[PDB]
Amino acid sequence: AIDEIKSRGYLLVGLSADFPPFEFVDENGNIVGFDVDLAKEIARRLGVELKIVDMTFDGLIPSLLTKKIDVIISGMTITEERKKVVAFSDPYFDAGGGGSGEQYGIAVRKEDTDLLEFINSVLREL
Ligand SMILES: NC(=[NH2+])NCCC[C@H](N)C(=O)O
Repeated sequence: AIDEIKSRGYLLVGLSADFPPFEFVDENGNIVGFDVDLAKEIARRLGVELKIVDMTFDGLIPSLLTKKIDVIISGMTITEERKKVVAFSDPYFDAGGGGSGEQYGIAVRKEDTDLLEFINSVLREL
């Protein structure tokens, strides 16, 4: 990291802009959606600018591991398989209601505990 992000002055958020209404490319060519608005809010509250890094969906977790992005906010279902490799925020979208079915989370490298705690605070505030 959080201190490193604040020092850099920007948050790099990975997603795959092919999943409306969460992320998509609009009639103007800009990446927009629910997850973009959320990325912006987290950046705003960290005091930093946002850079969205668009990539193919399968590329996200490898990008997060190699530190090309700080977080994934890309309609990503919290799963036990993915918890082997990354940490998730608390869910921010409940596809099925009453916490059933797919719950979307923000993926963070397991080492970045500070950043995950902060993201969880933002989510509760929202
Ligand atoms: N931006 C995207 N293409 N997201 C696809 C998400 C599909 C499903 N929720 C998953 O986590 O695999």
